[PDB]
Amino acid sequence: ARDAYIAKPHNCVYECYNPKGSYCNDLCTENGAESGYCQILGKYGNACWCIQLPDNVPIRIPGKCH
Repeated sequence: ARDAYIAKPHNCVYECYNPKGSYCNDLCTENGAESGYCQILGKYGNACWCIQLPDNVPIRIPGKCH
């Protein structure tokens, strides 16, 4: 596993509104992630960051979203 932005339906980033909370963290673990946090230094703005995410879960890629 590794750390990165969690992908969503479809191929979209998970924008976090509560950076000072466990918003992204909880959502991250929801996909089998160990942890997560709101990332501000994102090329696409605020993206949900996940720590120790399994290669089984999709990540934010340079593609078009739904």
